[PDB]
Amino acid sequence: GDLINTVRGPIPVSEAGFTLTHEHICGSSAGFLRAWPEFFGSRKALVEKAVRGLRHARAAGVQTIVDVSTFDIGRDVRLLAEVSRAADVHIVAATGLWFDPPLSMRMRSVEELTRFFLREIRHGIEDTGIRAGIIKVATTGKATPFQELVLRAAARASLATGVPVTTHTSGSQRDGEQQAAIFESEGLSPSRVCIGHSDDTDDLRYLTGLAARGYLVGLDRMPYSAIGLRGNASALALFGTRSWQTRALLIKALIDRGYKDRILVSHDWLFGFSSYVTNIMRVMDRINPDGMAFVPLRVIPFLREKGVPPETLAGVTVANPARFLSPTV
Amino acid sequence: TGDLINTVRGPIPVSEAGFTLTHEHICGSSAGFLRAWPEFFGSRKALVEKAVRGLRHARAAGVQTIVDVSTFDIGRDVRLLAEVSRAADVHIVAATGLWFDPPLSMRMRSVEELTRFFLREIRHGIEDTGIRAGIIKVATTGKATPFQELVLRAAARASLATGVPVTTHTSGSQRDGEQQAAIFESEGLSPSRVCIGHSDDTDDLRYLTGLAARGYLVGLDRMPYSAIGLRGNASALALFGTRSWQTRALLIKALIDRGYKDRILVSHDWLFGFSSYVTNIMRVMDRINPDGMAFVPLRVIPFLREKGVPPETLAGVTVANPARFLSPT
Ligand SMILES: [Zn+2]
Ligand SMILES: [Zn+2]
Ligand SMILES: [Zn+2]
Ligand SMILES: [Zn+2]
Repeated sequence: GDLINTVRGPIPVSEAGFTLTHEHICGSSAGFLRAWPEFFGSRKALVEKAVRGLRHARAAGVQTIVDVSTFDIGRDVRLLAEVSRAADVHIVAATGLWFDPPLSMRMRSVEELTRFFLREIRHGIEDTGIRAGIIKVATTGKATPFQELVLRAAARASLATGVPVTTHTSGSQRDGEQQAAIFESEGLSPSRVCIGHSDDTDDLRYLTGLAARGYLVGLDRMPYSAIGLRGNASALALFGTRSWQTRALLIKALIDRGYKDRILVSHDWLFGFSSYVTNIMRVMDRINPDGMAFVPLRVIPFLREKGVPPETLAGVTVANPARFLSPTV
Repeated sequence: TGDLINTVRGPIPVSEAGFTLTHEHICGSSAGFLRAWPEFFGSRKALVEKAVRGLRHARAAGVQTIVDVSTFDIGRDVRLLAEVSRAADVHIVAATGLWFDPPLSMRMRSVEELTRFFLREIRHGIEDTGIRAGIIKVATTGKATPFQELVLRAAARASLATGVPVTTHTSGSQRDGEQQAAIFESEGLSPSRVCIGHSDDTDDLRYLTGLAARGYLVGLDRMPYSAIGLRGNASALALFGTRSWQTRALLIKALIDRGYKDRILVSHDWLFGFSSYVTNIMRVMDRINPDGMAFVPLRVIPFLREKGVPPETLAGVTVANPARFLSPT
């Protein structure tokens, strides 16, 4: 069977199992973790929290997370490897570019961005030999000309290697149509693309449209429920309405319409967050102490109460991630 | 009574500094970019080999020390600096602070948080290396942004606590030194601890003598950037400006012939690797200035001595002025 690159080497597809497709170990910035580890307290304390948070998720049944932290999110793959061993949970690193690219990237052409994505997928990240197994992009509304270059190079890298592509959208936007049109003009099939953060909006026909076209619907922000008055305006902006049941009911909504094979459910959670207000992580731990165990401990039983069969959720959590992470040339 | 400054190899006394270039770069990149994609420079080894050959060419021309004012967001690899320092046998001073390409993990911080980060790389060390920075680089492009004010204030407070000096980036034509000097003084920073850089990008001798009279060091640090009618490319004419190196060097004669030889610092603002601009800009630069950072001791100094400046006045500017500038209070 096919193999999938992890931060501990390649693993057979059958061993991925229960997989979260959009997660972060640390949401920071390029080189920030090395230069200022005291921002989190200490690098030792961040490894402790991440390892402890993953063993809690592993106890609930999670076996693999897809860390979609890219170069400009501060992806330190050695940190991803250290917590993958002490917790015994497969982690799949990513390549691509978020929406905080340093100008050493913003000045690059699409051909140059293609060679850098290919390097991290085929050669390895930095100097570790660890390769990524997924590509991450991002757009802010009407995508910038450079963001359009990024979307082009990611699809060209995906066509050469078969590695999938997952996107960042302000799900409360219609970046999906804009991202899909650029992907379709590059000849990439929608079965290798995930329009992430689709659970922010309540537009059902926008989700059904993506799935009917073959795209993977990433409902990957489940624990971000309505904040109420339990946080500042910064929290309410990034965490706010609606409730997590409203997000989880979008899984039930697509399943009832025959698109059970087009769903990927995750948390978009992290254990370190530097690209936002300070101590936002303590707010997120008040709202969700389960962390990456939220979906197995809370989302799965909530759907099961509403009459969703467990074989259907066993395909959304295991079958589709295995199908989507397998390099398809 | 016992003064010494931190280099990338460790503390050395001020007496052993000598001929010092006060604003140079080994590599102009972005944070974490060198180790993530070193093939952009052909190879990391080739970047070292070219850098070591360049500094030996400068020490053969009399250069004994340079200051690498590359910050975290300029791609400063303190280990790369330590390697080329021992290999070329040239003292190099590292730098903390922030340039005008900070990531989200930096733009989202407050004045105290940035003050602690600056104090970290000055007292504790940079990254996990134990190498301490001996200067602070701040940057405003025209009028200062609200974030750049917080940086300029965090540099003044960190300077007062450690006695370490501060150098700036200015769009010399817009006279950023006026607003920069006002905030440095509102934080209680003695003007003799600050150097307004890129002051030779303007002919405003009323603006230059004003800063020298107030007690600031004047950074005439872009000497080799002589604009040639090279036809292009448009990116080349935008980086080299419009004026000749004789015009830049004559600004040294004007400030000496004004009474402020104690207030001048001369440098190249040169580098051996450029990723934060267009591709192959480094080849165009080495084509124009083949002497690299030996341009000033080989061309500028003989030009000024031909214009009548005594060698004793020149020795104080290139040796005594930087030594006085780096010795902490
Ligand atoms: Zn996202
Ligand atoms: Zn995310
Ligand atoms: Zn500059
Ligand atoms: Zn510079």
